[PDB]
Amino acid sequence: QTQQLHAAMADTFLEHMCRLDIDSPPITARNTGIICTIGPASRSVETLKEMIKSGMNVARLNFSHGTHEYHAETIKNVRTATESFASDPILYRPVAVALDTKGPEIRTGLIKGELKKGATLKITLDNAYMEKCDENILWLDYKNICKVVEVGSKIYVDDGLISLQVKQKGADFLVTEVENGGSLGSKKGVNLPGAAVDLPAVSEKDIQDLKFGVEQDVDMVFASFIRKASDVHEVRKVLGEKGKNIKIISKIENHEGVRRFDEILEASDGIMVARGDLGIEIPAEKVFLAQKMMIGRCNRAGKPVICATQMLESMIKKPRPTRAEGSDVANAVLDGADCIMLSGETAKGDYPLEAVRMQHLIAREAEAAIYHLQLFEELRRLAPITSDPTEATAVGAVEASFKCCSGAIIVLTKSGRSAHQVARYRPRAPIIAVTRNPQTARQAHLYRGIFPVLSKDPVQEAWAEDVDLRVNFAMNVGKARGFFKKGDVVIVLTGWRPGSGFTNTMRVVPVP
Amino acid sequence: QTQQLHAAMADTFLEHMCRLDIDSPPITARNTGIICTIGPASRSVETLKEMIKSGMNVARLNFSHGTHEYHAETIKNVRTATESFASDPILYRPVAVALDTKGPEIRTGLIKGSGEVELKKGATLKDENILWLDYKNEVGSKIYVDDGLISLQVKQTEVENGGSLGSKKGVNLPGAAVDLPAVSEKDIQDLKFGVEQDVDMVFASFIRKASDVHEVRKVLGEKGKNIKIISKIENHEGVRRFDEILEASDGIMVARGDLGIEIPAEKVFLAQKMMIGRCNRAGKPVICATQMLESMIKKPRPTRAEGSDVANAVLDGADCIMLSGETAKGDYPLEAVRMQHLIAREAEAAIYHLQLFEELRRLAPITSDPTEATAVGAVEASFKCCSGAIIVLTKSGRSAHQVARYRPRAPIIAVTRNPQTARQAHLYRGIFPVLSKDPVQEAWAEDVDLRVNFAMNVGKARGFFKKGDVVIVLTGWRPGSGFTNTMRVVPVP
Amino acid sequence: IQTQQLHAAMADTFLEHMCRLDIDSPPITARNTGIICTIGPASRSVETLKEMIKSGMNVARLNFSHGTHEYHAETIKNVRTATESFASDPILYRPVAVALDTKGPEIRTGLIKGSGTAEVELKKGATLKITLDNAYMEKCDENILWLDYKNICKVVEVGSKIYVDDGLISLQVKQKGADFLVTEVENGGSLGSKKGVNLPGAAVDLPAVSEKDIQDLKFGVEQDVDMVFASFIRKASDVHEVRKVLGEKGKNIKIISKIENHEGVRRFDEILEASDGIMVARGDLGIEIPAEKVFLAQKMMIGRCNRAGKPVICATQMLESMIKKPRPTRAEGSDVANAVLDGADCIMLSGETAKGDYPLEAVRMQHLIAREAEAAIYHLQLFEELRRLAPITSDPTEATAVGAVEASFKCCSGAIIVLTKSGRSAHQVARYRPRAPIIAVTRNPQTARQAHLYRGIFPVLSKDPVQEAWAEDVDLRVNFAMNVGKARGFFKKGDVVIVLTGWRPGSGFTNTMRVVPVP
Amino acid sequence: IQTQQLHAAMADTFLEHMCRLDIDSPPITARNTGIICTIGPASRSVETLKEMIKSGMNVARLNFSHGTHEYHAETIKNVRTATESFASDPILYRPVAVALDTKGPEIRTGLIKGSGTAEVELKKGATLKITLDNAYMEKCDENILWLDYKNICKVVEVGSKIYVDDGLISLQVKQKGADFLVTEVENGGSLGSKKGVNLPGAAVDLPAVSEKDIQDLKFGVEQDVDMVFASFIRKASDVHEVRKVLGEKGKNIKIISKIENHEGVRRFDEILEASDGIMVARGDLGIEIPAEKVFLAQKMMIGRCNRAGKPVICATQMLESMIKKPRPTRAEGSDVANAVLDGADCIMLSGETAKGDYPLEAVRMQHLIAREAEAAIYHLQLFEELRRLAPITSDPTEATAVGAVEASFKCCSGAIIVLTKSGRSAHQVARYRPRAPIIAVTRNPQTARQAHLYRGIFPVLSKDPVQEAWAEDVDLRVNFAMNVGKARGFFKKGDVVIVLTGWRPGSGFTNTMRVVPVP
Ligand SMILES: [Mg+2]
Ligand SMILES: [Mg+2]
Ligand SMILES: [Mg+2]
Ligand SMILES: [Mg+2]
Ligand SMILES: [Mg+2]
Repeated sequence: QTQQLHAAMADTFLEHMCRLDIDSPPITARNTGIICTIGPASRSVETLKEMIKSGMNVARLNFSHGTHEYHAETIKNVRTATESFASDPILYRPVAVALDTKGPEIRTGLIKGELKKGATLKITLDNAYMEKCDENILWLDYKNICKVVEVGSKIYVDDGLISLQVKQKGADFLVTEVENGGSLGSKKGVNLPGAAVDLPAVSEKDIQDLKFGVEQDVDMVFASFIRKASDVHEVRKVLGEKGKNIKIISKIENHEGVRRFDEILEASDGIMVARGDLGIEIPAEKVFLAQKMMIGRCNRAGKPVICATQMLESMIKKPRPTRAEGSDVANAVLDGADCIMLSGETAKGDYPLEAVRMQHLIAREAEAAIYHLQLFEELRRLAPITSDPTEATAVGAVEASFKCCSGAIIVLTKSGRSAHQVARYRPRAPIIAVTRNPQTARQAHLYRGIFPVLSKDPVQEAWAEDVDLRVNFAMNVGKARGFFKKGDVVIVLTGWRPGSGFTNTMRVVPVP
Repeated sequence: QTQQLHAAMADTFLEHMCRLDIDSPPITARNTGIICTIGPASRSVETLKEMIKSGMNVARLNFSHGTHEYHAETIKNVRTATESFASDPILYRPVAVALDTKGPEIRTGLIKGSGEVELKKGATLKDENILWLDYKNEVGSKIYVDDGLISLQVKQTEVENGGSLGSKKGVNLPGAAVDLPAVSEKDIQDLKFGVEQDVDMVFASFIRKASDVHEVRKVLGEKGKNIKIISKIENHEGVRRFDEILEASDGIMVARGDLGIEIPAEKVFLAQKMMIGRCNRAGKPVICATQMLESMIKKPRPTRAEGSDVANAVLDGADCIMLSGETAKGDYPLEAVRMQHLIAREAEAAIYHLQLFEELRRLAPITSDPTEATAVGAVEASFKCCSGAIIVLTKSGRSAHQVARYRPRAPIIAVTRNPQTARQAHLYRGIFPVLSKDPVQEAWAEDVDLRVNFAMNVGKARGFFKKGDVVIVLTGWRPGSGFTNTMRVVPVP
Repeated sequence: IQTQQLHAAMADTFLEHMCRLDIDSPPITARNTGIICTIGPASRSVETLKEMIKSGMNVARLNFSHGTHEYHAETIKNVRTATESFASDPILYRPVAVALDTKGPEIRTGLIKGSGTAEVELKKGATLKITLDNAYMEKCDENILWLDYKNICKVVEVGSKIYVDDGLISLQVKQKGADFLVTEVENGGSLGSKKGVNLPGAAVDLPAVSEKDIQDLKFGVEQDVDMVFASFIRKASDVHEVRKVLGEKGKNIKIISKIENHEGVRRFDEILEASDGIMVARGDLGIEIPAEKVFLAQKMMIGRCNRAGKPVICATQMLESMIKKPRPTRAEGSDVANAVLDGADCIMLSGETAKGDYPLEAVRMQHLIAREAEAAIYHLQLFEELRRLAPITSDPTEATAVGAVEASFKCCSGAIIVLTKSGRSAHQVARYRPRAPIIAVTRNPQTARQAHLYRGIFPVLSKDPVQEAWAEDVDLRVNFAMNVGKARGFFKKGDVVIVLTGWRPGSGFTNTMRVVPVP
Repeated sequence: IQTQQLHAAMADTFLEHMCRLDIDSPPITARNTGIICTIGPASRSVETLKEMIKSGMNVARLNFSHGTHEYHAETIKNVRTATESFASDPILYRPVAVALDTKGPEIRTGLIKGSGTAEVELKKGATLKITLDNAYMEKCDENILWLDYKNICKVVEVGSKIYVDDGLISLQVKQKGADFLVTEVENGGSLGSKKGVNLPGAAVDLPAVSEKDIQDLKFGVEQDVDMVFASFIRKASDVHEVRKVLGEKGKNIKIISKIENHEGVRRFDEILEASDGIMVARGDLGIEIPAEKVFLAQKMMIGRCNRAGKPVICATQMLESMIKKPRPTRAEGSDVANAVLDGADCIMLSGETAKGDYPLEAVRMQHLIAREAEAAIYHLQLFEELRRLAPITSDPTEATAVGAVEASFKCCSGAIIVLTKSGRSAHQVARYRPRAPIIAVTRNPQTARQAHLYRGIFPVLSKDPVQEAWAEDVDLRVNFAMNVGKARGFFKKGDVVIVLTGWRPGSGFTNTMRVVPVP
């Protein structure tokens, strides 16, 4: 009559559905990470504090817009708000900082320093009109556009609002017919579905933004418009040695990214289902197919996946989501998404706090509604037989956690790897990852179920006593957070020697 | 490389997900019914005609608003639009008419006799201080006003969420076992009006117990005994007593609008999947309703969440999906219908039929009913040969419904001479009803043949299959069987 | 419930299915696994053959690695005399198939003191001589053993092991002459006439089809046998050679390849693809390969035959102790039941009926065990796996067949009635392994006899004249099946059965499935 | 992938798992199924028992039907002399359990011509007089048979069937006297001394514990036996009486209930709850109930024992023909393999080792078959179903045990090493049926011997002194287990093993799993 445990015992998925119970309350622990895009509505320290309290785990900075000065101040405010809670190591929550690249974006020029259906529109590459745009002349930044489009090509403007069809293709210009009508502003996004755009994966702009991210000690990079594995390698190369620990999340936003997903996933640390641009590049009715394919393959490969964009779109103006938006968040969790994201809802909307609180509430309910019986069985069957002791330890810990309905899986980890390997098998119980590495604690939010706790206690002289100290630290946090209490059973993962790579010990212990 | 047939062969659901292919186009036939609420934006004959072309199968009239004259004119326009195609039974599409009752609604009064006060959080409400309600019959309980806009807690009330309060607004009592009658005097008038207007189904609002369903059915009387009663589950009590409600009903609507105010909004998806699962298990139609494409009221394209919501409702197992404001008052009713059509077809191909068909059979009883065995045998044959359609001759629809309960991939072309049977068939996933108007032939074998060839001609014209394809045909074995018990696997002539 | 292990049938796991098996849950009347009996001195008379048919014999096996053509002709006449003794009642008449077991590249001994039934008792440590002198081919005794492998001394050496009669007696070559061998008995035992000799690891060079086999195979065609059990099939080319000898008139004779050695197991897939069926010939197999590996080969071959939809026979030593005892051992009871649970279409008796003291009891015991084991099958998993492992088809009869089996499970039908001329339609139903018996109505006598090769097919031979109105001819044959099922106790009026028929006269057009209450 | 049927292990269906079984895929060295051998004249000497231990014997089963306690004490001493002959090498020492079979409500005949090993040949149709006159208790012959059930003339009539020696000989009462019966032997056979007598359908009211059993059981406690095989257990109260006779001094002796008649099968659930394990005693069972139903009772009982996590023994006539022949029949090879596939913890040999001509060959054959069948288990389905049928628990050892088995599958572990005092921790691992052997390290000699009751448990008895530092004591026992599988060929460097220990010295708190590469 708890955590949908009655539905958990069903021998079929259909009966599992039939047993879902609105009167079965979920656990306190929320496993799905919440990523919030920071903007004018959420930039202040005071609002950022409320965002952390409401459930924000990752702050997303969109380098689509804004100077390095602007984003540096945003990062300072995020850390000021985050460290405001540092006086309580028990209740302190690490907050990651993510850098979303601009990438190969196509943007229009400045209007004069209403498009109508059927009219003719010239697309100019001459910079003398880079700010002199009007209903008859439109300047764009893609200099080699005439080489990659034809008279049959479609051109979309302003997040798919305006549709254009090339009617005559020149060498330095394009003539199009308006398939919309509508109102065009300045520096709007342009989409070229099906076209083989030859813009660099890492532009000159992308190079300094990524180097700025390395300088500012960001935790992850959301790389826009990844089209092939070599694109990912370029991003990782730009990050270099100093950036080698930054997680690379490839954003799949167009047809080519979907077709080359397998090679992209193998080269990346994770994936974002960037449904905003994806829904303009492919038919909107096919987006759920691409979303479920990518989440499935990420679960199968054991790499984090983010579901993004328009999840609670109506809350930009309203304090409540629609029923479809509630369903979308829950189904993304049921699909298997490690993280869910808010864009305009937190960047510019009128109710950023309510949007964060809503994603937290829905995620907790959906996590309990997961059919773990089938999921764990299928994840194990699709994962290979290994000789890695940590991998065998991880699956034994998850199986043990199901057998005793443990309150938590406690994992000591330096790099996060040991905890990621547990999360890959999707236990119902939260994974309390104890680390002294602040970046590991922040990066842990990318992975479903990992509740990172940052130990700041000095290293104890006896290593066995230092390990014990950190295990007891996890117990105290879990009890204070209400994840479990004394007498409950938890599973504890440690290694046989100091350092990374040696997690091989599972203990089933009552909580002291 | 079509209809996600690669994903269909996966040995696990996880691998089935991994194999979903945006470049795998679906079949032409769309199996999920589309229910459109008719209103000012969709009331004209010409608009209703275009909605039929765009995919509308059921016209829903919401009797929470409007006079009998207004709805009678709406019904007349629907029948005028529907009957435009009656001169060609091959291309004629039956369109059902549904009556959504007002039900036990609680409504406030008029603001100081007029037709707004601004309530402030923490204030007392018991004008801005005086609130009258029409519900004539504890502390800490929650009372919500105007589609959940204002929240109040009984203190001995205190405003929990403030807002601008109008006149005669709906009131919701979450968790309360309200004792209002299931059928009000207004509901009796509307239901008898529905009987006179020959409606096909009733969407009964705020059904709270099995006895509520029986009370509705009694009002429909003798002529209405064949009208399908769909119980709308909209509050906590309906969810808790769902099982007795389902067995007493002909179908279920997940009325997520009111449900999301009566129970925490983050719990609605649990109730939806529970109800669709139990309806799938019982073989009774289930409707997913409300705010599925809400943004399309003002925009020609839906949000990413709205596309997911429609697709996941089909994957859940919903027989029908519904549009309310999107078609009743929105600016893009045709685009909303067309979008539900497109998404449903893509989602229908993405169903994991291997597990679904296996689990539906394991959860269905061993029976001695020859038609139940015939239906499951026909669905198995349809999967084995990838048939273009399952053709079913039926008078009441029962034989076709029994096929639909086992959820074949192929469309079910149900041939009937009963117009009400054809219209009501839209409640069941996959049933494409066609109304034969040819006279009954003296030789019974030729009457069956006449109707089978009618189905062949319909499928060819609709693009469901062509000559040479393989279909399954369910008929009877003799004149006056009374039961469908004959399955034939035949090439299309 | 409380019948045909229907409680165990509803279990969500195979383990719980095991836990629910109930010795007090009686099976149905219908027995689905065919019983093949080897005919010999103990079972040759018309009167005994009549009782063998009554006790459950479906196929009579004649082993042509022993006996003359005249001798076997009289046996065939006796089998058909006994079979046609029941012809005066077409409702209760049971077709009985005749099987021809080839000699193949077998090494066979001679006659003990001029008789095929005599035996001598070999004792441990004694000396035995193997001679190739054809003067001793019928003068075998405790001191002299003649065999037919002329090049035997070229492939054996001193200390080598030679086994006789399915590995029963082991002999060690002690001296190697040019045309003879003298041996020592390592384990004692009692040796009969024309027994098999096994040389494991020896490169035996005998042809797959000998000159004797050509004569025997043509004799089977002349005598209108229903199937050929081809001994020691080692490769697909062996099967093709046999099929060529069978010619055009034998094109309808089912070719069952016997897998008896290492090569047959390793090349099983190409052998199965070329054959009509398979016999797990465990007698020779259990000495040619390690005895502890035979169950692996058996379950592999039964599994692959089930997967391909071709009949598979489990054979030899199933009830071996009943050659001398009226009740079997516990291992023998388990062996028969597990062969059925493995998925074997037919089970076989060799010495138990050919020469044993209790041939009727052995047939009855296989009948009793088979019926109990068939109810104990976990049909829920089996039908599910057969369908997932079977391809999507364009054959209307294949889709009709799988739909009929699903319907049979859904309504727990008393039978699936199938009208068929060649048997194919009934075979396609049997491949999906319904619990209900498949009553195959045919006017083709060979189709009726050959149907015993397929699990669950109860053949009935209609002798009524072909009716002019084809709809009335179909009804005539369907009602004939109703009459048989009622008389046999498979169902009664009010029960539900499934009926498979065609849309037109001829073979190949089964496409109509009806779920009908029994009239 | 070409070893231990790992290709078949990966199949998505049981049908495909069967299809992939490969006679050319060799199993691992470790054999998981325990082998129980009944000791008798053929296996009583110290020298023979030493060869039996090397061939694979894990448990010596003693039936005290003849001889004084002094005679049986010498048998026990001889077993332990043979067992301790290998003690000079703790690496290769194998613990050997001793089992005691109660007489129970058994009816037993007398001595053939004064000897326990003499036999007479009964012939079909002859007359055999059954007498209760004690002057013939040791004077049995082909014409006079004495048995110990004094009330036999009260419970049979003229025409009744009387079976002797597990149904081998059948007799029909032709005349009844006050204290004698004149019977006719229906089938002939060889009649030995002190054979069991079965009276199917007779209302025998004999006690669960006879007076002979009271003396023998306390003698067994004095002789430090490890387990008791209680005959003809019919209800839970029967088990309680056995445990009461064992008393406090015997409280650690495991009681294995033998199910041998209808009531034991029908009341199985209450018997299992009161017992430490179950023996499927198919000898008496196959004559008390219809022989065609025995496989149902066997698979039901093994399934329910697997579900409960209690040992189950499959017994009797598994290799019956090997009493006289050096090679088993094909049915006997199948029976042993299918008992392992069913899920039996132990398989047993009775006459094959007690009196047969080839006791060593019988032991080696059970070892060979068991190893092959263990690789052929469909672990994917078995582990899934064992977990689904086991409840969610709060016991840390249960969660640790299932996590260790899952880890053993994930890395294809060479072994699961378990430190245990009472055996419970190792028993809890065995309940989830890992493919890898369970090396249970104990200092308790009785725990080591009793561990043979559980599938997969390879017991090793540490005799090294207890170390002051507990971490060194755990290390000593863990690496001792390494050295054994190391030397036995169970694994080599690069393989992965799973190690189960506790957090401190004590009993009941096994909660630590370590995944370590083999040094
Ligand atoms: Mg960006
Ligand atoms: Mg984008
Ligand atoms: Mg409502
Ligand atoms: Mg042979
Ligand atoms: Mg016994």
